[PDB]
Amino acid sequence: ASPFRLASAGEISEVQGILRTAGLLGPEKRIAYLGVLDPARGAGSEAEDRRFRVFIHDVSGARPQEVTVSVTNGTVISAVELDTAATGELPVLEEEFEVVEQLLATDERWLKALAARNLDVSKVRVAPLSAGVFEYAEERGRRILRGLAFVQDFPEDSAWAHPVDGLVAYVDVVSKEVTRVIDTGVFPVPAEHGNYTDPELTGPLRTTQKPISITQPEGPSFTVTGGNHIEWEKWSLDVGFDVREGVVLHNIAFRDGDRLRPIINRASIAEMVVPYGDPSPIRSWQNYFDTGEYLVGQYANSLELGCDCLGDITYLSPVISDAFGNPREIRNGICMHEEDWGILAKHSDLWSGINYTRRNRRMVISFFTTIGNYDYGFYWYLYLDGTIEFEAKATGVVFTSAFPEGGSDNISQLAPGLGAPFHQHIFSARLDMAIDGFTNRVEEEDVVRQTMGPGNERGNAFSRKRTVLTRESEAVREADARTGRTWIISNPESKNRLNEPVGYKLHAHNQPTLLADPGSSIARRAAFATKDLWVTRYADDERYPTGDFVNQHSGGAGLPSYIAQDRDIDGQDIVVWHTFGLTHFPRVEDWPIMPVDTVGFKLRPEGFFDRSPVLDVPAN
Amino acid sequence: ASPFRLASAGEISEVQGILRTAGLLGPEKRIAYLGVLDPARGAGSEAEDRRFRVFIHDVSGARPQEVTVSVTNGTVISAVELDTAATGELPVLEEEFEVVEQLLATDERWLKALAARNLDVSKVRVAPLSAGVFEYAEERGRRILRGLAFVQDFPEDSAWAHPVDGLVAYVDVVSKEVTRVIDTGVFPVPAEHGNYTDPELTGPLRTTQKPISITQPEGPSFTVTGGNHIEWEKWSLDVGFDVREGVVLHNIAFRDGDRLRPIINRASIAEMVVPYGDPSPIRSWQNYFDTGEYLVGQYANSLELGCDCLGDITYLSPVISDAFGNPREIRNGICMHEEDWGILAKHSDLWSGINYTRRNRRMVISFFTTIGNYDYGFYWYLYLDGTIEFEAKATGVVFTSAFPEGGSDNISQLAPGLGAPFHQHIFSARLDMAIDGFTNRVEEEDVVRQTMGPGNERGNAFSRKRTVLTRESEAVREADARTGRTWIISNPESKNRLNEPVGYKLHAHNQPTLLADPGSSIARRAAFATKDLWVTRYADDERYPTGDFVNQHSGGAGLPSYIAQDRDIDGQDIVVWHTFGLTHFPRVEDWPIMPVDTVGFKLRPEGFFDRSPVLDVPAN
Ligand SMILES: [Cu+2]
Ligand SMILES: [Cu+2]
Ligand code: NA
Ligand code: NA
Ligand code: NA
Ligand code: NA
Repeated sequence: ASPFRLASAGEISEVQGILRTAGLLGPEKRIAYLGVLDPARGAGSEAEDRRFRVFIHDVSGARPQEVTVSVTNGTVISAVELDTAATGELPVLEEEFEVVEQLLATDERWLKALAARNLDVSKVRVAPLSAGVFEYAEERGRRILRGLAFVQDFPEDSAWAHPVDGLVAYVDVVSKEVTRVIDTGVFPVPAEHGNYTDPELTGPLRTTQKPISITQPEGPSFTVTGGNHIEWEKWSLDVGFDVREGVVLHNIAFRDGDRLRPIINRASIAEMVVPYGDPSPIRSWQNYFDTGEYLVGQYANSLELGCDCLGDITYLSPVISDAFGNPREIRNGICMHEEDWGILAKHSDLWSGINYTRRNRRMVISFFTTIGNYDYGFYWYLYLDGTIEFEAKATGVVFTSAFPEGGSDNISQLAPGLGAPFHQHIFSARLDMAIDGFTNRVEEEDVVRQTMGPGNERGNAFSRKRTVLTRESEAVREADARTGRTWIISNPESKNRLNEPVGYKLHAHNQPTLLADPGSSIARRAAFATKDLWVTRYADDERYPTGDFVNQHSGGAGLPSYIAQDRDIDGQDIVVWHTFGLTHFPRVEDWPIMPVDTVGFKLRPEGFFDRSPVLDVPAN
Repeated sequence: ASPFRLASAGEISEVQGILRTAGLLGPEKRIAYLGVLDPARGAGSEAEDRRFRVFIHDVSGARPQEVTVSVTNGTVISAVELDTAATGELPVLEEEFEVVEQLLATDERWLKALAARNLDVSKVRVAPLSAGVFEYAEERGRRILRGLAFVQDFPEDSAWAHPVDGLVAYVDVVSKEVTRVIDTGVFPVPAEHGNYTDPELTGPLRTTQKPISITQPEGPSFTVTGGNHIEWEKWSLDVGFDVREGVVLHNIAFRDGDRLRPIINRASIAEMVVPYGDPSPIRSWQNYFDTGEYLVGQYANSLELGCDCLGDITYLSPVISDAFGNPREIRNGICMHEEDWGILAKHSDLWSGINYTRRNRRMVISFFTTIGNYDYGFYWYLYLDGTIEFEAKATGVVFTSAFPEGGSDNISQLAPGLGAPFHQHIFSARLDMAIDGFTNRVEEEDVVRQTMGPGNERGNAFSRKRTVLTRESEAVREADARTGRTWIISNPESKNRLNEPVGYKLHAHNQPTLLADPGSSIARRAAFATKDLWVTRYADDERYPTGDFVNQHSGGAGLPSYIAQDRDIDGQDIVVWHTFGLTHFPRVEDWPIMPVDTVGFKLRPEGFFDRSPVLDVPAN
């Protein structure tokens, strides 16, 4: 009955039938995106209307369409034709990936390049990558993928160990034309294999690891109702899944005595960009928008019990649409479990004689996605003490190149002749805030140093200052780790028992933001990534920091255009957008498969409660 | 047989007997510090000599002594009389704590102050705190403690809820004289209790938490030999314990194929300072050097199975000396166990068809200490992939004051009339490095942004730069989070298979350093805390960043004086000193007992291995 329930296979089948009967899903059409729309603000009328947003591609060259459908009423609400040279191309289709390798295999220029290098075309894998927007005028309004080549010596070989540098091709995947083949010179193909299951590389496996058994004899402490509604240790939330964003958290709230207190209305990772820092023309165009261009949810892994998720695991299996509108289940795509998290609070008091220890735990909601060579885990954590944390886990195989003789300022050497270009992995968290309700404001908090003098005669004092962000034009903020800068989201109309506004504090990791020149194509298309924090006024259509159609969009969409409205954000319905990321200079230890590295952020209560919220935790 | 073995009760009894027979341990003497000395450099002659360093206090006013004893040979090696006005006072003795409250109870000025506030002297607890060095000329060369008062309504009451503000006393604990009683005015004593086990405050305890059972059916994967030698998943180390520093890690090494490769010779937390930022004269002198003044090891907790340490736990019970030289066991003072740590590496490859997942684990070595109101956990972690991490966990009860009517720039309000002064918790990690041996160097690594132009026509390139620190005068470094600054410790004489020097990278949390005015007493006495990173040339006598005798030392001892030697550190035996800490603006949620907050650092391999060191981890 909940409007936030996961899409069902029956809903997706009805969307398919509605589109087909309306004449919108002929044999030349493909669904590039399908997802449920959230309830609009003011859904307190119970008049549920389950609506789906659909992007429809046409493989014959006709204009694509954006369509909204009401499953409840069985009708098409709107259908608009898209001019993609203006507003951007649709996301990349899984079926277009294989088109690239097949088309290049019959192109005389590609074959000539492979022949010069003595490579068998049957052994050459092509990584099909998004194109971006650069100097090529013929690409405007066409769907282009660019291809980089890797050699697979045998069917189980890791092709990533054998990059074919000096060679790139561009392909129009609708007209099935190879537009350009660029060959800048022959590099030796690195010869060492990278097969991390080969006993010749691993050596004998360790026999020293003894089992760690994690069980819950009475079952888990959380409950799941309505398919996706979670209650756990005073937390309440709904777990959504969207094919673009992946796991989305709705209606995060905390039961404080008799009141269910809202904290976050919607939390998601709304974009993620992987820009490469190698100036070689073979790779200087290379930027992945994993969320906006590829859709991270559709590549979610099925997670294996005991390997991917350890303990007493509860799975969700979300349903998405395939390119023809058939429902497809991602079996065991979302893991949920609780974890012991060490000591929560401890004190041994000499005067009272009381010794007190309590243990902490966290609730984990996670999924994993695989896009080509990289694998990313997305982890949301809820803690007993009111802390909310997100963590991204990056692993997989690093993207490779030749290592030039004489070295490089922009590429690490991993093995003889084998390089790995420098790059970043940058995320945007979209936090539709609802601290005790929707009237919220953001303050920037800096530590303040004080000079020795009158009123500070011993020179020990220090303080802090808070600056309210009042309008969108002043709400684009940078980190300052040296001044301990944090941001507080508070509700000026809701006070704790000390008559102070209730709030939550955002703690960033203060990692570098986008490093590219501000005049670059990627800085224009990923402007969100150039600043640590943005605050906007909520609006239904302002969903992604990069806009709706990221693929081959010329730039400026999303956050820079939203904030030009300069709206009031002082005690209003607001959205916080936090940029955070990893700057990756690959190390030898990252090869041939990379150990996990992590980045994230957290929010902690700041006078939200009237005292510690975990006094009622039992001794265990 | 190992020279790094823990001190035994028999060794400490022999030290006592050697001191007593030499005439150094009469009835007026107290042992303020006793610890084993590490082997000097070049102990490859097997000629073991177990030596102990002892600080001896005299309760009659005679000069204290520093004494070195050889248990092996049963002799006093040296005994030097100390001039404490010059080189500092000895650490505070546990038995001096109770002297303060008892002496004030019979002082007419103290009694007059308590009478004006209608407080029963029998209910007034006095926190005995270290004195520092300020404007009081009569304190030079005397052992002073300062006392702040709290009301205990009944024997099990938390006195911290009832600070008596406006009142402080100074006490000479040797002559048993109250030197000064300062009363700046009557503040109301906050009346709400802070008893976190009182059902009236906790409410009914939760019944919702189901058990999490963590067991190891075949026992743990590590072995313990010689009392304190650990082998675990290719790691090898010795776990030491010192009454001043607490847990010390020796001889950290990694078994890479057939070679035992050293990484860190000695790792410890060599100082920790808690400076308060309230300019009130009642508290503006307040700075704890928990390690150097109080000795954190002697207040280590006995850790309870299932509450403090969960899982298959192996305990060490270190032995220390009491003030008379009797051995005292800290039962179950050190926990050791391994923990599952999520996904180690994962990739699902489309081209090869191979799906691969491996799990991570870490080895945990931890202890907890309690000094007055604060409790601190010290955690060392070793990971499968070669990462070494330290984490400090801060909990306990915050130090309180009155909350002034009309507010404060330097104090948080926690409850009606109850304040908590701003403060920091700053740690110094001393890392005696031995990356593949003792010829090491430190490089500072910054991200380098590049401008769009020739050779970077698309403006996407970025790079990094490394600066070698060649002499001590240039090796005092500051964090720069915005440029991704890290430090690499490498061995220029040991190369990986790519002919690059092997190294480890230090990743800091980039939290603010000491905030006090640089002209303050605390900035002079805790100069280490004003900078993020120091590198010195190893020397036997350069043990602590604050010097040997921190209590009431006028300033400048330790790191600022060491680095004035300006020694060569480019490919030499070096020591890295890393400052890191928490800046604490107390929140309502910290009251009446504080949930854990954490800070730390980590070191990750950087071309130390020839490829990932965890390829031989089995599928589990
Ligand atoms: Cu990477
Ligand atoms: Cu604190
Ligand atoms: Na355009
Ligand atoms: Na909002
Ligand atoms: Na002095
Ligand atoms: Na060293």
